[PDB]
Amino acid sequence: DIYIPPEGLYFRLLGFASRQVIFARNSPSPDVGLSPVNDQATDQYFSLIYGTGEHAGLYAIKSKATGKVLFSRRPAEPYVGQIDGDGRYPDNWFKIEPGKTYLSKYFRLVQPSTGTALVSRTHLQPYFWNHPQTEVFDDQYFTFLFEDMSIDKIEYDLKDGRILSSTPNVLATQTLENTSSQTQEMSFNLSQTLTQTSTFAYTAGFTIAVGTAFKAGVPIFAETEFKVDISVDNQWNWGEENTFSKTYTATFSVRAGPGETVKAVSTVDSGIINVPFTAYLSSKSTGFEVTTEGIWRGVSSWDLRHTLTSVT
Amino acid sequence: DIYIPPEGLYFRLLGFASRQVIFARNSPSPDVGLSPVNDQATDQYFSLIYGTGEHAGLYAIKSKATGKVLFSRRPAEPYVGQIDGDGRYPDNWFKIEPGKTYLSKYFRLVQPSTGTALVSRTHLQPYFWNHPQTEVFDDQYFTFLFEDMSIDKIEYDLKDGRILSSTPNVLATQTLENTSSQTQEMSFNLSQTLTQTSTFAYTAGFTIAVGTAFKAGVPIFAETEFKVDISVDNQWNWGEENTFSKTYTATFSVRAGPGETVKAVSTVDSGIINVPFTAYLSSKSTGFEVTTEGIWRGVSSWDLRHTLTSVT
Amino acid sequence: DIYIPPEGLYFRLLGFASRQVIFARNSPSPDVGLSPVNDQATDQYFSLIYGTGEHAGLYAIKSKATGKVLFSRRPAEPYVGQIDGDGRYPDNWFKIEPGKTYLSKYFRLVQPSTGTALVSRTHLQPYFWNHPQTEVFDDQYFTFLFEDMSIDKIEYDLKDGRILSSTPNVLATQTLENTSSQTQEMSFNLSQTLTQTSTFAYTAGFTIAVGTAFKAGVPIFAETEFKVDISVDNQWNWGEENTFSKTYTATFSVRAGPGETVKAVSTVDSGIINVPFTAYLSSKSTGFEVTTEGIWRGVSSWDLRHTLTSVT
Amino acid sequence: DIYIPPEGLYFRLLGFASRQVIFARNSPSPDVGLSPVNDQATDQYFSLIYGTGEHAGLYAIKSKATGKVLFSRRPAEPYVGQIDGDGRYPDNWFKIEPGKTYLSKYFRLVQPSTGTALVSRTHLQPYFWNHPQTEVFDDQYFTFLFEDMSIDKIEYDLKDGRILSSTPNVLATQTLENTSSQTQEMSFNLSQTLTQTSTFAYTAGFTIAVGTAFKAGVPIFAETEFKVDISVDNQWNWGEENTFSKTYTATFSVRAGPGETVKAVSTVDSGIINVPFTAYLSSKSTGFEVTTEGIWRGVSSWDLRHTLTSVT
Amino acid sequence: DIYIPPEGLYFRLLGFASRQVIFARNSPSPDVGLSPVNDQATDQYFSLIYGTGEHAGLYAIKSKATGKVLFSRRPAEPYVGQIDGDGRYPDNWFKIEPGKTYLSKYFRLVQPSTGTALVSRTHLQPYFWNHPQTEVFDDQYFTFLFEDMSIDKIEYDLKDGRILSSTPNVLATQTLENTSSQTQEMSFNLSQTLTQTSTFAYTAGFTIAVGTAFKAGVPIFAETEFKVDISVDNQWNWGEENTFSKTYTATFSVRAGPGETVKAVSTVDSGIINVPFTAYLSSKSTGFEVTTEGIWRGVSSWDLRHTLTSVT
Amino acid sequence: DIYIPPEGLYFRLLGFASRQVIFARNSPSPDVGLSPVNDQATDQYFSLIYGTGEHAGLYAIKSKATGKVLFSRRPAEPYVGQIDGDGRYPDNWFKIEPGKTYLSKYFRLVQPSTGTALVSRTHLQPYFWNHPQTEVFDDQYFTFLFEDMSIDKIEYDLKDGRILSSTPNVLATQTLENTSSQTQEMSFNLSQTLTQTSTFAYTAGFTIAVGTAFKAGVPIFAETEFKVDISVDNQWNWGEENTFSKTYTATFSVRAGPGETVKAVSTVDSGIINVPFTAYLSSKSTGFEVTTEGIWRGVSSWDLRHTLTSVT
Ligand SMILES: OC[C@H]1O[C@@H](O[C@H]2[C@H](O)[C@@H](O)[C@@H](O)O[C@@H]2CO)[C@H](O)[C@@H](O)[C@H]1O
Ligand SMILES: OC[C@H]1O[C@@H](O[C@H]2[C@H](O)[C@@H](O)[C@@H](O)O[C@@H]2CO)[C@H](O)[C@@H](O)[C@H]1O
Ligand SMILES: OC[C@H]1O[C@@H](O[C@H]2[C@H](O)[C@@H](O)[C@@H](O)O[C@@H]2CO)[C@H](O)[C@@H](O)[C@H]1O
Ligand SMILES: OC[C@H]1O[C@@H](O[C@H]2[C@H](O)[C@@H](O)[C@@H](O)O[C@@H]2CO)[C@H](O)[C@@H](O)[C@H]1O
Ligand SMILES: OC[C@H]1O[C@@H](O[C@H]2[C@H](O)[C@@H](O)[C@@H](O)O[C@@H]2CO)[C@H](O)[C@@H](O)[C@H]1O
Ligand SMILES: OC[C@H]1O[C@@H](O[C@H]2[C@H](O)[C@@H](O)[C@@H](O)O[C@@H]2CO)[C@H](O)[C@@H](O)[C@H]1O
Repeated sequence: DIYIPPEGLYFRLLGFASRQVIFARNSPSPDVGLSPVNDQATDQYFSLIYGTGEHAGLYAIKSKATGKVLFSRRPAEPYVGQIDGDGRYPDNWFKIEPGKTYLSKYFRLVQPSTGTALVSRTHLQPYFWNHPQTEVFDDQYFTFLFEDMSIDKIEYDLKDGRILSSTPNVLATQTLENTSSQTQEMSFNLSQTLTQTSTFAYTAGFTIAVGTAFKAGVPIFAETEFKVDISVDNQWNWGEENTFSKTYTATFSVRAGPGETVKAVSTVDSGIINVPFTAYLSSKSTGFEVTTEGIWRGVSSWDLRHTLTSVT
Repeated sequence: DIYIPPEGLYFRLLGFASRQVIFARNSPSPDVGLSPVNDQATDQYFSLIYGTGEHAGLYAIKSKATGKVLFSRRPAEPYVGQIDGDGRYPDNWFKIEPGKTYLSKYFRLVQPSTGTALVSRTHLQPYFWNHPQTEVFDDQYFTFLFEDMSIDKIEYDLKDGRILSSTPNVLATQTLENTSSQTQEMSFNLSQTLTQTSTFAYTAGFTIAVGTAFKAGVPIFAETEFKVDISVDNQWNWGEENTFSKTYTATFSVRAGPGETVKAVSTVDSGIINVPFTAYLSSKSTGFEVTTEGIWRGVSSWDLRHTLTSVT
Repeated sequence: DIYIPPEGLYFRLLGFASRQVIFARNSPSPDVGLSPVNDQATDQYFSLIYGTGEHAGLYAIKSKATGKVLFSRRPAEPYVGQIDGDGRYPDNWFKIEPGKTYLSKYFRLVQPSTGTALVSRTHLQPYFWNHPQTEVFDDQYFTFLFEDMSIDKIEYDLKDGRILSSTPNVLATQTLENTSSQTQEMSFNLSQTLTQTSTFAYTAGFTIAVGTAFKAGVPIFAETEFKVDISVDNQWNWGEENTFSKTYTATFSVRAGPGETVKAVSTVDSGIINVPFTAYLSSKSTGFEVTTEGIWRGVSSWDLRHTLTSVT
Repeated sequence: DIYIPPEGLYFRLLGFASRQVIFARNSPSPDVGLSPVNDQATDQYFSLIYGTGEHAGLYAIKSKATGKVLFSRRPAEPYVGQIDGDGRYPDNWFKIEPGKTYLSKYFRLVQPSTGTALVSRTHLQPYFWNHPQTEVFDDQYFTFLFEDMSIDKIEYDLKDGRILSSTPNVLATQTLENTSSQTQEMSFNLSQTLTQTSTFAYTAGFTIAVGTAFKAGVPIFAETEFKVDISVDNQWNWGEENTFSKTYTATFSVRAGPGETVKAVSTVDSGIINVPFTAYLSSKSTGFEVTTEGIWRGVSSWDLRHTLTSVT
Repeated sequence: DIYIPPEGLYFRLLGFASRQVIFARNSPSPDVGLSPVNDQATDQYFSLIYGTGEHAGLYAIKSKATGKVLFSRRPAEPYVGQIDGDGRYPDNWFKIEPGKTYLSKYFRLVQPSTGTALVSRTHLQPYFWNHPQTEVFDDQYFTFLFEDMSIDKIEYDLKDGRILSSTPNVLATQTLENTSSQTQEMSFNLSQTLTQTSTFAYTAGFTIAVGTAFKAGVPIFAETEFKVDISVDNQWNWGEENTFSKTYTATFSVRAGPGETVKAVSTVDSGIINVPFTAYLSSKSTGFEVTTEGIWRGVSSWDLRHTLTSVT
Repeated sequence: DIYIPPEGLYFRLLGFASRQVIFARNSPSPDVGLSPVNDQATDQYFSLIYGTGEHAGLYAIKSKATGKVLFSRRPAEPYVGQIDGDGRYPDNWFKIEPGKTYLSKYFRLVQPSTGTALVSRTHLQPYFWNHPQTEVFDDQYFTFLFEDMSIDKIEYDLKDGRILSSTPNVLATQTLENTSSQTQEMSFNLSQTLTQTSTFAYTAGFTIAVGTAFKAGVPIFAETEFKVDISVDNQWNWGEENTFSKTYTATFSVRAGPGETVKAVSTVDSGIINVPFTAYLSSKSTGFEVTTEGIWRGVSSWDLRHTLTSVT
């Protein structure tokens, strides 16, 4: 079940085959066609108008540059183009038809009343065109390349945290020092660094572009509960594994007995952990809000422990 | 070691560079060339004929539409095309030469006796052509895009199941109720939902297209054994991680002692688990059978436990 | 360090050798001597008067029947007997000298100013007499046989309880019943009996006679704490091991899932346990109070547990 | 932070949009342009010259075939091409500007003093050209396709090994044999095979091409330490999960008691494990050295155990 | 609740005070009195006749030597003696009145209709006599010294066995031998001896004399069950702690791998254990049967274990 | 198997029945008889002369006061007495015949060639006499009351130590203190006292009198080994349970992290423990040496542990 944008949200239509994007302008001379992506060209941005009535479940595609709406039709030339009136004509309404396999993030834009499918290709002219819908070719598939969106907030569902694995890792055994009897002080220092892991995986909602850079706190098991470690300021990449460092730091002293040599074993539970979350985004142009649901996953550490003994 | 189809199995030849597929028809006028993929165009489907004798280890490429066989040759024009006789001529026999790195699912189709390599490109004409085999370019590489195949059956090798991790997850501690002494009944309810995981990973045999939708039971650890949970009816995607829900349900009652307050702790072992399997497929056009070996992998839960105590 | 009674507390003086008790009456004719024990003969009861001044650390022995006080002297006949005035004369003051080995609950009654030791024997006349203190014979040793004392109260020091051993004992595994699927009710019953143990061991204070019958609550480990089980009404014997029965009783039901056979494992921690205590006693004749400190020890059971599972 | 090659290291410049590579030759007639990749064409190889002085942080791009250096300029025709003098002119210096999202392994090659960006496209002529830098299109992005590099050595950092999970897997319980009493010999055999896993993941340094085939020892937990298993001779693929087999082999005998039936339980700890490492590479043409840092990850087994008991 | 013998069972009546035994003969001249114990003198043996009717709950004391029955009476001289007719006269019936404290294994023999108590003393004549029952002296107390009884059988209640403690004791770690690689044989020997413990404690039934020598099997925990170790042939002493030796013996071999040094750890669970039992006895003179219930207690060992590993 | 003294070791012969001791002097007038025990009267001390030749396995009883040797004979008056010549006559040789049950620490002194048994009684004259050996009475039994012996040394067999039980006892949980963040010092104090236990039980060798006071170190489990705690200076009593106190003392500090509240859990393993030993004694009069083997037993504590954590 593919994510279709609501009405206030802008996007590009990237063709599978052409690897190029639809434009709609007023001038210059060819008013619609294909172009290499330019993020700053308003030309290439479109939003949808949700059909109602008999058009419920269909969509018109409104140019942001121009305000006009796309059309696909067979007899009258040209077969595709732009036009006023927010879907006045039956030519402006489109069924979104998701593909399968390697086309499962792609979809057709079929206009049913004319039995016509939008076409995006570089091998043949015109590059942006249509085709009889019954004959399905790969160059009829499109994907959404959404407008740049800022990740305002990550809110974890900590109650539903989960430990998927757990093994003790001894950070520093050694740290054992002596002068048999009375004395008074033996001070101990702990500085050990573990490479932890972090992945923000899509689950539902808005499709954040893979690779998107952002910052956030990352989950942590305390002793009986999950919490957010706000200290960790690494740049994450949406949907990819990142690594970060966690340094464990402690100082503690001992000696006060008859005649003993102190040992200090500093130990941690490490293992895989995961936590659901919801991200909150907004359009950088507009302020328009969406959310994304996700599961966060990471190799982590918890329950720092220092154990003190004696020998003779 | 790449998977080469046996004789009854159909496929497209997608070019690395052209991102387009070979066709062979009788009419219209140019009888072989390149086209965007159309699953329903018989045109684009081919099977192999396994060379024997001096041609052992080589292959002819028979058009499904036409019945003719591909050829590559140097002096006589045109250099490539179609012809009768199931590899009558030495021009019809091809060595399949797998690439490396980003071309490791791709291969060349070299015809040795002419020292010639098949070419698939969009930058230069003719698009489908050949080239002297000693000069290796990226546009000589092809991959198999097999015909649509139905996944008839998944059969797990349960004896070889494996737990890769295990930690206790307490589903519901709380569930503790009281009225000090005699009474009679304290009933308890359990409804807790864990997000489980599922991945069907290729290992050997037929190369199922990544993303392929299907349904099956998914493995489970019982107490001393692996078994299949037939309840779970989610749509899987071959070679990708999917998530599903497992709800744990129980009702149990207690009180019958001197003077105690009952507690009920409902607990599960969760962790990663994996199980080999063999899938059985068949051509949707023909009925032709293959198998695929795979390892299934998943975050799961097992050994549901309820523990009852007392307090004063 | 032997227990010497305070001034309000009555006792008999049993001789090691004679196995007979001192009497002091007014009539009949021989006013002091030895007799077989008769609990009701006031004759045989004595209390001490604690020397002060130069007599500090010494004791006079006052007859309860008569009110007079014992004397031991050498030149004047008779060497032992009775007399008025609560230790008026130096002849009435005695050093209590504990024995060793088999005489460590026994002691001499030496009157230092005359250098004379009290004698209790059946082999030679007079049976109750004295002897030069420097020549030590076994028939100069005496022990206290205290008046009958009622055990009014046992107060345990529960904070200082201790588990000396712990092993799980499965009371009833079996208790597993089935009718594969839906149904609704599977009820389970638990009745299992463990032979527990109980010993009230002297530690300090008043020397309760070994074998003394009484009743009390007996300690128990709850989950995080020691408590007194008031239910257990067995007759104990001071300083001896007793056995008692503890029956564990529970009823609980289950079934509510897809298709499972329920198992129920009822289990306990058993092991040795011990708890300090103070007993409070009083004279049955008089009301005079003392205490005894002790450690209580017992094989016991704790943490009753019922664990419910499933099979197919 | 993208990996930029030092001066002795050769590469191709693959365009995002064109999916074609820059060439620079002396003859034939068009001396620079785009071509499909040919690994053996010196034509397509370039190294960088690190700007210094006012050009510090910028780079010239020297042709390996020709020795000349690339230029981008606006007024004078042609806008791009080749020229003598290792960056004599300001036209030869380039800022490398990494992309984001799907372009994060790609970068622009902007020549600042002319305000001009290099262009690689197939939709419009000339295919290799430039464009005003302020108007950013997708066809200005390039990635490095480095020269073939041999993996000479893998050196693990064994002290920093880590167990991320651990569960016991019983390989063979059964293996229990009998003839009640005296006899003498009961011999036992163990042959059990576990499918292990191996992944060499990039972390820092030189960007080894994903899929690169090589051989190496793979880490192992001994009892108190990580070590390299040199036995395992599988072909690995850089940055991808591979599987391999580990067979556990043992023979041991028993019987010598009063009257017992022997049992033998052969058991292993399995679980996920990971270990940092540094790889050492060198150019196949030149011998030029680089390194790559990585974390190795794998499902593994450790601590083989045989436990012998008795029955009657 | 003291053990009173049934009618076919013989005994001596030992006085607390006299430490001497009642006799009844025909000749010589004084026909009843006291004597030092002689096991072979029929003289000193008596059985009881259980009163019925109005004499229910009372007992006559029949001489084994003579067949006559004891009497106690006040007015007529002599006050005690012997007479024909198995309790014809009211003078022959006795209430058995258990003492307390140090007299709790002792009892009075009071003849109620005359209000008279039997007397056993050495300090005054006649030594065997009676006294007005209302005046209670210590020399009226008697205990049973039963006839010699053979212990024919011990039958344990194994289902009700119990582990009161359990800790692992490593018998022999060391036992580790090497010659790095191929070889073939490494044989291992185990001979380790633990001092075990054994106590047969009275619980109910016939009062076996403390110290009684006998032989029997002694309990043992197997793996899931208690069993009798028939091997152990030590002489036990009823009601006392005995020690015995248990030697653990095993031989096992190993080597068959790539390149490893074998270690062998031989280990046992030791701890306290106890088991109810019933003993079966019979008179050595007569064959007359009784039983005794008891709890057996012992420090023991169980679950012998050998664990084999590897090093490099 | 009773302990019979070697030739240099002195003793008294205490009669079971008489509870009196044999004397042999030169004057006054009756030269042998019975007397109440006087430790300082040389009169009452005897050693044995081990028969050889035909007298092997028999013993003469030499008076320490007099140097003469005991005799028992029938026809000639008096039947018992004293005489010169260290067993010149057959009248001076005695078989030691251990009793059973309550007489198992007692024995007869039978002189076989006259068929005569030594007699010790208070009920009949002469008190010290003999009797025809075939008629066995209780007043023919004797026990050894050895001369006062000093306990010079206890040497434990530490390698053969054993833990019979083990449970963790938390001494002080609480000890948790806070001031959220930076600060620097949180110091912790531990003072907790456990009542331990100690019993020196006879096993073999010289029969140390029960109750004998002495001092020694007492065993202790360290971490991997038994050792002697020389600190513990309580007075022990041979063959009886004693109690002593063990105080555990420690001081340790902590804080040095981001923002945590420290907790400190001080814990010990407690449980029963036992260790074989050999004691070395010597005569206080003479210096004559013996040994005693024994098992020492005690409730003890070991492995002191302090565990430090964190909270927010
Ligand atoms: O899916 C689009 C296909 O277009 C086909 O081209 C058409 C052309 O657009 C139209 O004008 C027509 O009259 O002739 C052609 C054939 O119907 C291509 O053949 C095909 O490759 C697809 O791109
Ligand atoms: O790998 C195929 C290469 O083809 C080359 O083009 C050839 C052309 O096909 C042929 O007719 C010849 O005579 O001239 C060209 C050069 O040999 C391309 O140059 C190359 O880019 C590859 O596509
Ligand atoms: O410890 C008492 C001892 O008494 C001794 O008897 C005395 C007797 O009492 C006294 O009158 C004296 O003059 O003669 C005896 C000897 O001194 C016993 O000899 C001794 O057995 C103890 O009982
Ligand atoms: O990023 C490169 C873009 O080039 C544009 O084409 C230019 C052309 O190269 C130049 O000669 C100019 O004078 O006219 C065109 C428009 O400025 C394309 O329009 C664009 O698609 C990009 O490829
Ligand atoms: O419990 C027996 C007591 O007997 C008392 O002696 C009696 C004696 O037997 C009787 O003949 C009587 O007439 O005179 C004595 C006093 O009543 C003892 O006095 C007492 O010691 C007990 O043994
Ligand atoms: O075991 C000793 C027994 O002695 C018996 O007394 C003897 C006495 O010693 C002796 O002189 C003899 O002639 O007459 C008595 C009977 O044989 C006692 O009868 C007995 O009680 C035991 O003490």
